[PDB]
Amino acid sequence: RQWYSFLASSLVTFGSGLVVIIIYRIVLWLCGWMTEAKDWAGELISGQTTTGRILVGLVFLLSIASLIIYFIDASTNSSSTTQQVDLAFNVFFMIYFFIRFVAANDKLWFWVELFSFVDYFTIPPSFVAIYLDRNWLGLRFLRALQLMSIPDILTYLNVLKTSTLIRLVQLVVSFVSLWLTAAGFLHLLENSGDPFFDFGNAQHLTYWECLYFLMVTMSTVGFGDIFATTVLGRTFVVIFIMIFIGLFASFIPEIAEILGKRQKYGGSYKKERGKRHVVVCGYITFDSVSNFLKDFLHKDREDVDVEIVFLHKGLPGLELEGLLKRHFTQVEYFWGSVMDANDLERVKIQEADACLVLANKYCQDPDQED
Amino acid sequence: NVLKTSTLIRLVQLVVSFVSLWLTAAGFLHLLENSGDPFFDFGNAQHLTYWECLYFLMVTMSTVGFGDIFATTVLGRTFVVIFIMIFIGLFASFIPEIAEILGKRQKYGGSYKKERGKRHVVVCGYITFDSVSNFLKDFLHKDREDVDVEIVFLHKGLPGLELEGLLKRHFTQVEYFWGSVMDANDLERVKIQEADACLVLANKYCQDPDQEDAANIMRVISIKNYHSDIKVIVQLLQYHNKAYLLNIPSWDWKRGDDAVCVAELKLGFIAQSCLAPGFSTLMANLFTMRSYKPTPEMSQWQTDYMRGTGMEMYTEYLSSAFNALTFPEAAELCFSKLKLLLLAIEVRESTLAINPGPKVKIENATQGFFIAESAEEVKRAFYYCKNCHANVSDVRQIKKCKC
Ligand SMILES: [Ca+2]
Ligand SMILES: [K+]
Ligand SMILES: [K+]
Ligand SMILES: [K+]
Ligand SMILES: [K+]
Ligand SMILES: [K+]
Ligand SMILES: [Mg+2]
Ligand SMILES: [Mg+2]
Repeated sequence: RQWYSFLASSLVTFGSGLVVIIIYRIVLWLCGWMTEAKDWAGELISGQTTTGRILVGLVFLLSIASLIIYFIDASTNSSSTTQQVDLAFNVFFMIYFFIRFVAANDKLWFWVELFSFVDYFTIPPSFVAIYLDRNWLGLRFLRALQLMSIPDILTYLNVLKTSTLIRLVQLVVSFVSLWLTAAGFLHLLENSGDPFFDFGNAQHLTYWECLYFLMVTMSTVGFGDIFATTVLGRTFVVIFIMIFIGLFASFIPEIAEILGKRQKYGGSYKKERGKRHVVVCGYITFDSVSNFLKDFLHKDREDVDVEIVFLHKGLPGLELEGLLKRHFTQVEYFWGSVMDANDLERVKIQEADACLVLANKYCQDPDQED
Repeated sequence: NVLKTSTLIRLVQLVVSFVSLWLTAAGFLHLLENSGDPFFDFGNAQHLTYWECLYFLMVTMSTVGFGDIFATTVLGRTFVVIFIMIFIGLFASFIPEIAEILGKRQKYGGSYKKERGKRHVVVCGYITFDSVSNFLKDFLHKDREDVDVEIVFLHKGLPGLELEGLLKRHFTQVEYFWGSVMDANDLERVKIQEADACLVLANKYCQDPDQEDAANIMRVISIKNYHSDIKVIVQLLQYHNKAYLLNIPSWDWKRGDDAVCVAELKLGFIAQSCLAPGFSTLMANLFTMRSYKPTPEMSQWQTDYMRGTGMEMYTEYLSSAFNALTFPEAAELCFSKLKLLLLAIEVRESTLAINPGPKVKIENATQGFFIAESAEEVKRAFYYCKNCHANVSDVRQIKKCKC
């Protein structure tokens, strides 16, 4: 029954501000403190002031609290605790919306920025909810998109130090925020039912069934234990298929690539209480190591407990990794180079018995090798 | 003539080919399933809508295959088999090529919107996370006096993620644009008609320094062809290439056009250590912004050295209290009272005099050159009171209330 009142509250608040901006632009086309305010608000939202650094943290955390209130409203079922706290958070988001409005260079491109729509589709409906005594579930899920600010927060802080960690956190949080958002959108359409059929054609899916069904479809598994049946939910599933198969099929391999590109022979040589060790470096390969070890560890030598510690800037090939495992009790291998003082400390070379520097006897040029 | 470029041609071909084949195949399945099969006297049939067929073809060509809808006539099933063999290839090749074309778009296009009374500096040439971070931490350093200068990077490339993070940390005072100083349209975008200066950074670690110098000389030629009177500061790797830009028709050191020749400077700092051992270190530390900051792990010789590294070169107007002192008296005053080391003065055309003898007086409004920990420390020499208002010499108390 009442849904159009909540929807109208977002459309009139969007449209009226857009009209005011167009009128103001045409008036000043035909016919200082504000720059200090712009740059102050800019330093706030950029996290350059301490008050900014906070405000940004509070906007993030309260957006998560608002999202969790939406999950509770979606897993359940104006005098209620949930409508009260989510209204309080909406008032806080409205203050932050004005701070971005001040900070922005162009008011028109600001009034069409993505988070301005998240605000239009949430603050006005949250006022209407208490006014009409009706906790409408509505577009509130869109707050999940505020998760997508995490790479900016972790960049306004110096914590996200490397290009691969930046790319990793961007991929994961982009995926999760879009998946949570699209699940809320399908949940709205299927539980609404279609307007062309007077909302009679509808399904009572939970949010969690929609979240599962979107994972099952974007992976292209498509069990069909759950499926959309409204014409809006089916046209949404068609649009979702054209977009999110591309996302899943590109994101999951790039996550697997970043998680695969990790040093497996990092860490440090733990010097045993009374044993000697020899560091070995330079040309380290299955051919050099096998010929070295079969002479060094040969049974015709007297029995002496010397550990061999290979140090090399590379991953072992599978043949060498097998050979290292056959000598596990007396041979150890570390990623690194004798050119770094940190790697020399790892191999514990202060208290090695000797260091052996092996040469590539079959290099293209012996002076570069020497 | 509207579809102007090869990628827009390919884009519109892919989209409309896909949509027309998908709409056509949906009509074909709708005919077969609602017809029913002729072998069974049309008794085996389904009353699908066209829209259910259009949906079912999308659900099958994407390989999702819910099976909420499926074909049941032998003709509709053999059509679905033929459709699967053809359209899986189309979907799996078209959707990535659409995503590629939509991805290959300039993200740092657009134009510098010149704020009403702020200055800006254009920066170009070798722009990378390594060059930009080292540049910005000296340019925006807190030991300099507070001035609102915007930095506008112009470069023919997309920022790496490290540089894009650095640009976002300086969002209030640093902006970046895709483009080259070789294009008059890009020079207009960066608004270089009303920039304060243009800085042309060099790749000091290029495979060949003459190709790098030739590129940077062409950039100055381009910048000054667009507007002669912009101050250009350029980094050069070789001294003999400096002759080429001295011969540009519109290059003028009297406007402050300036070629920072890395080889000229490097070897002259080294020559100075041949005359006064270690002076290369004294003088090189003096020309980058650093602030002292002890640590408990630091040995006492390192604390002395590091306290010295915290000082750099500054310029200020000497206060009226210095007028008609000899230079030695002004230097004694600055040191013994103000804790400031006065090296030199710009004598009124004008000429720079370093440690001049008793024969020169300080004029009115003389620029002096100082060594100090920060610009805000040197401002004591400008605020320095009449002797009546600065007898106490607890130097933090020197301030603009001199009268
Ligand atoms: Ca300093
Ligand atoms: K599949
Ligand atoms: K499937
Ligand atoms: K399936
Ligand atoms: K199925
Ligand atoms: K099924
Ligand atoms: Mg061991
Ligand atoms: Mg600006």
